[PDB]
Amino acid sequence: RTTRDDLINGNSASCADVIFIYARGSTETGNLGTLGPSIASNLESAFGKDGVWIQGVGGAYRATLGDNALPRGTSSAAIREMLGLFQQANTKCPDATLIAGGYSLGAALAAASIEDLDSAIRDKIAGTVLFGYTKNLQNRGRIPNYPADRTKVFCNTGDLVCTGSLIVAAPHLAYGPDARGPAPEFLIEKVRAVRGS
Repeated sequence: RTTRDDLINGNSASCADVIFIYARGSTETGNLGTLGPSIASNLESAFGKDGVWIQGVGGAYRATLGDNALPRGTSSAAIREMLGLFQQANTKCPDATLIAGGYSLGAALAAASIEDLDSAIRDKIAGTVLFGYTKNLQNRGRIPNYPADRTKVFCNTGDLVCTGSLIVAAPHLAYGPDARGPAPEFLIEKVRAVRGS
């Protein structure tokens, strides 16, 4: 449900094939928030409970509304926190394909992490999905240093955070359908395109 720590809790001797690291939006609970469980259930259907570890970014990521105003749209302490989960993934389970996602502040956190990540771990992320990406206009729909074909951005018409603002309007809260169909679909498809472990 809203907290999943499958990578922290997982046994290295029994590595899943796919690890999803997800960062939640502002003020959301647990470490998955309102969209993370939906995507998680569908990935579990595609690969089985033991084929996929779902890991949310917790620890120092507080998902404080105010940090959207910071230079990268998130605190440096949250970037260090997600960066460390990508590095735990790569060390615990080197053969696993990674996938990532984020909503609102977590889409800006997912883009800032991936931009700073070591290239050999970044290249292991077969697909990333961003919902209501606060840096969409600034970054022209891309995550820096990361292929356009592996990125999918869900930005609703009228979601002001997609169009250079930080005003939260109603379309910003309307990504439940996407998290239920299109986004797991894109992720399962990018993972099957390269394969698993």
